[PDB]
Amino acid sequence: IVDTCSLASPASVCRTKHLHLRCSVDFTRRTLTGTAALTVQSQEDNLRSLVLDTKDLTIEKVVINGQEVKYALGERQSYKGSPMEISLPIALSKNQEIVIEISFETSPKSSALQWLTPEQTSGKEHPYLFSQCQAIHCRAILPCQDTPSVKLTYTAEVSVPKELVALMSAIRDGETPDPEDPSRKIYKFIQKVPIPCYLIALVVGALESRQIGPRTLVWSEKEQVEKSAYEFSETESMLKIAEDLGGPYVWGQYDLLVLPPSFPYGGMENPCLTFVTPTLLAGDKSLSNVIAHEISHSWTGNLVTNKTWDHFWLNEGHTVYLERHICGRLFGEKFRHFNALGGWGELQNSVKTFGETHPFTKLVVDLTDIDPDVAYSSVPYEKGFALLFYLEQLLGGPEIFLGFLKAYVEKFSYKSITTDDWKDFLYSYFKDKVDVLNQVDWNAWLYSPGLPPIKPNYDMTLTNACIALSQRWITAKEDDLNSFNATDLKDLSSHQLNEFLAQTLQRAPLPLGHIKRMQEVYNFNAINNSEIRFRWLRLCIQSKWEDAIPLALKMATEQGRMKFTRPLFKDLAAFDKSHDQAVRTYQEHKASMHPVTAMLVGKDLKVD
Ligand SMILES: CN(CCCOc1ccc(Cc2ccccc2)cc1)CCC(=O)O
Ligand SMILES: [Cl-]
Ligand SMILES: [Cl-]
Ligand SMILES: [Yb+3]
Ligand SMILES: [Yb+3]
Ligand SMILES: [Yb+3]
Ligand SMILES: [Yb+3]
Ligand SMILES: [Yb+3]
Ligand SMILES: [Yb+3]
Ligand SMILES: [Yb+3]
Ligand SMILES: [Zn+2]
Repeated sequence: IVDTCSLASPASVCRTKHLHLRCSVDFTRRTLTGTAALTVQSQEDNLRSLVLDTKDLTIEKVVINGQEVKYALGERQSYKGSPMEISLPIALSKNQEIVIEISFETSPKSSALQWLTPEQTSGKEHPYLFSQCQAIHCRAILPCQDTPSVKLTYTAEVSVPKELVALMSAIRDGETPDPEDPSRKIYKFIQKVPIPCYLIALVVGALESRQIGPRTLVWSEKEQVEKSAYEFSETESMLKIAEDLGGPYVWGQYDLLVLPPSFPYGGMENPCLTFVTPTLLAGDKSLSNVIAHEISHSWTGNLVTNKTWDHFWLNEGHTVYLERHICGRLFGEKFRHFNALGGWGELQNSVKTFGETHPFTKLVVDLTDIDPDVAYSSVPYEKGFALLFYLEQLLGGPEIFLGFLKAYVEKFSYKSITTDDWKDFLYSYFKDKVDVLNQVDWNAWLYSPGLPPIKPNYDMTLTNACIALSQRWITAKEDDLNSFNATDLKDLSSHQLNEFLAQTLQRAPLPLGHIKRMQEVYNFNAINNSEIRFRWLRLCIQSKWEDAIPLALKMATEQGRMKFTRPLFKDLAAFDKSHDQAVRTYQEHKASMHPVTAMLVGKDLKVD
């Protein structure tokens, strides 16, 4: 069982039990400097060396037992970084624990971090920093066994300019002026539940909070606090349903942080402090399924964890499954099926983009020599969800399958597991239905590329109007355009508008006159909901509407969520009228983008 994304000693050799991080955030140099004190437990007799992951770190010294020890940094291995071998001064027996204190500093180019200037923030006065460690970027902040097969507690003390606030994936443990530098404050944190290191997170900036529930504050810059408090007001109700489905919430608080617009993802389930994109701020709570998803990771992902990234679908398929149950409890079972069916549509799109034989469309992936960020897609989410929804249907329905989910989280809490571990437990739980389980084509579901071998059954009540309208547009000829009118949308929710657009985008391009008519009668240009806007602008660009070029360039650059930015840049590059400007725009913005987004957009555009 091999973590092919890590160069560190594996969990079978030694295990980090605790990190004590003491660091200072230097905005003048764009570096984090400090010490990482790792409490390491040997798993072997006579252990005399170990290896940690690092990426673009400068190591000053390694101290054990109060003295400097020998270490060596190996050659860089591309996106994995450089292995750090530490020679232990005294051979360790099995189960012996020592503390290794590594003095280090990050590089400004750290792929875990984005350093924003004051002009890149809402308030325009102060800079801002945020991290994003998942999958294998923690090594670009501190030396570590950067593998989700190891779980550790942590404590931290972070020095920052005194006008700023630090927060971490941990419980706040006080603040004081920095005695070393009165222009600074030290913020302290403690995470007493063991976590994989991809869940370590840090933000520093001009942050304000507002309480929105009995265990929830929302944090943002001042300009976003009121909108965010309204947008995410369902959080407590979602936590209550999640706790009913998953068992106890063990993390103390569930806070939310609304990042600046360059955050590359919709959300990140950092324990105690979920991070979200401000593209969720639609004004009507309609994108709150992302919060339901990050809440659900407090069980599936953060308590039961994938042992290696090849098994990422265990984290995501189960979290999407729980997410859609939270949705269904709030808004009904027909809505759960609507979202499920939509997810199948997204899986169709992903499979068609990679190609039906591509290895990144397998459920269990093999990441040997693959940069995880190049493989990331909706496949583990939606092929994983589809497998669980198919099992739900085969095994007697949602109440029965929810019994398995709660038992699964209980069984594997605080552990890191593989697909075979999950499957073994599925068979144990459902021992009286083994014949039905043995009917599943496990090799195809888990290991074959392309769409799954069987499509679940979906209620189509809320989808039918979306399909009907889409088909009217696709099949319309010029003489039918006059028949469309704003009234066509009167009984469609924002969810259904989005699904109309997704169905139509699957057949794009449409004739340019059709798209012009759509704007004339439906005024989709006026919709600010990021999901609808994204799909509408893709439809416009793929249908060769030059007027949409500046709108798509603006959306691709004024926020940085990769879900939106990557396909908008790719569509702009494929449209001959926008190609040159798309490339100039990327090269203009390159240096001030998130490092991972910058990398991926470059690859997508074929621009170095
Ligand atoms: C922000 N976060 C994603 C960060 C990127 O994480 C990964 C995690 C795993 C991979 C490797 C992988 C990619 C595709 C299929 C299996 C495995 C690549 C990137 C998602 C948060 C969430 O799901 O709630
Ligand atoms: Cl490196
Ligand atoms: Cl036309
Ligand atoms: Yb020294
Ligand atoms: Yb305390
Ligand atoms: Yb200090
Ligand atoms: Yb077994
Ligand atoms: Yb078994
Ligand atoms: Yb006609
Ligand atoms: Yb520009
Ligand atoms: Zn997730």
